Formats: sequence, C-alpha cells, structure tokens
Amino acid sequence: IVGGYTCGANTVPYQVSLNSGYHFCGGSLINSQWVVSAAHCYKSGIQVRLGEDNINVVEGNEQFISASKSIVHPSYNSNTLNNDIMLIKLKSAASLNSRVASISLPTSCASAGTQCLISGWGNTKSSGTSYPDVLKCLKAPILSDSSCKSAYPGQITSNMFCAGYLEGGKDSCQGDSGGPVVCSGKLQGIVSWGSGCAQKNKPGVYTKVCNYVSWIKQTIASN
Ligand SMILES: N=C(N)c1ccc(CNC(=O)[C@@H]2CCCN2C(=O)COC2CCCCC2)cc1
Ligand SMILES: [Ca+2]
Repeated sequence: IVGGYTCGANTVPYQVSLNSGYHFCGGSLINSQWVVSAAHCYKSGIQVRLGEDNINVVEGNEQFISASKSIVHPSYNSNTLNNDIMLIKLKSAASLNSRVASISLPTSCASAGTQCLISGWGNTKSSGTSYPDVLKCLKAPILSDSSCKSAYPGQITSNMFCAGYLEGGKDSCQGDSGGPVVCSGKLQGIVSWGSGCAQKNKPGVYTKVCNYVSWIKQTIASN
C-alpha cells in the first residue's frame, strides 16, 4: 500500500496473510472455515494467518491454520487475470473474536464514486521497494469504468473495476495481492493488478466480487 497509513492492530480483523514460509498474499476471511483471495495467489503449502498486525512479530492474537484445500475460479485466465479469485478452506475452524472476524459478501455491486478500504502488507513505495511489517490501509473511491478502460484499453473485463486516484501517489501494490477492498461494509473487491504502483493514470485493478457471490456460496456449500 502506497500513500496509505497504519491501520492499527487488528482494526481490519477480516484481513489475513497467506504464508508459505513468508507472507506472500492477502486474503479475506468470509466465515470460520473459508478465505477469499486472488487466483494469482494460488500455491500449495499455504498457511492462513489470522489476527495479524506485525507479520514478523508474534503479538499474541494470531491464529495460524493450514489450508486443507484451494479452489481457483473455474474460468480464471492467468494471461489476462480475468476471474482473479480463489477460495481457500482452513484445516480447522478459526476461533472468531474481536481481532478475528469475517467480512460480509455483497448482496449487490457497488457504484463508481463509492469510498472503499483497501489494506495489506505490500510495498509502500511508488518507485523502489519497502515492505511494512504492520498492516497498511488506504481509503480509495471506485473509479468510472470508462476511466478504467482508458487506462488499460482492451484489458478490463466486466469482472474488474478500478479504484484509486488518477493523479497517482495512492494505491495498492505488490504483496497486497489477494487482499480486501471493502465498500459499504461488504467485500466488493480483491487486490488484483495494475501497471506499477501509484503511477499517474494507472489506477489499481480489482476483482469484482459481486459477480462471484453465487459461485462462492455454492462452492463453500459443497466443499
Ligand atoms: N494497484 C496496483 N497498482 C497493483 C499492481 C499490481 C499488483 C500485484 N499483481 C500482479 O503483479 C499481477 C499478478 C500476477 C501478474 N500481475 C500483473 O500485474 C502483471 O500482468 C498482468 C497480466 C494480465 C493483464 C494485466 C497485467 C497489485 C496492485
Ligand atoms: Ca504477528
């Protein structure tokens, strides 16, 4: 997260870190046994880490639970990042509490101009690299589909939306992948892609969660 601020310990209790010996992606707890993340975050040997603030310091509120299974969207296309969404099941049910909470799935989509919260432990530099150890937060509006497509002609699908600032300076970035975009108290996006980070006229591109709610619900009910 570039141009953001320190969230504050566990103020984003639905935020998870995916760990394979190191943090490599964000995700979102949607109930005691299930996490939503980006398809591009897929890999074997994944451990879900809940209730984190500093990912390099054990602070006493964490729950580490291995993944029993991953389900990448059936139509995920890695070449274009269309349908960049995946579900991860926990080996054991998380013990939900103040610091470890689920985020509600949308009942509807969200409109351009809506303010959202994006968070993660990804790079905080626009040029160059610096990873924070605590969680960073960014307030960012959903952008019109037409400024999204003009930034990335022929690259935006109906399963994507842009959010951010066209002037630059404020954006998500590498390491924020798979993390939540929360608008009007629901999970409306997943950190997916972008050209660089926080660059002018290159806003962040997010998976459009409201399109996948039936798939998520059907998939978690049968797995
Ligand atoms: N908001 C941002 N500026 C932002 C930019 C990048 C990321 C991290 N995501 C990535 O690095 C993703 C995952 C793997 C391929 N990739 C890419 O961004 C690179 O290429 C994609 C290919 C499909 C068409 C768009 C370009 C996260 C955030
Ligand atoms: Ca920790």
